[PDB]
Amino acid sequence: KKVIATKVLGTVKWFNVRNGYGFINRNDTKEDVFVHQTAIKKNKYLRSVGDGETVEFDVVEGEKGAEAANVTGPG
RNA sequence: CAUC
Repeated sequence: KKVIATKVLGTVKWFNVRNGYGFINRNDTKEDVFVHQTAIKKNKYLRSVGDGETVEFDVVEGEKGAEAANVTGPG
């Protein structure tokens, strides 16, 4: 829950709506960050992102490492 | 709810 970085831009690698998670590659470090559907803010699939989309997000310390939070479009 |  501790915030590591804010207003990070990245590219969605993939997001699977069946399993409800995916990964975003950070543009600043080129590292993948885990993203769960509950971390995406509301837009059927009210909380989802599309493969290849640019998004903005915070990076927080989750249970099993770094994960995205507050995922929006850029701006 | 960690590379589908």
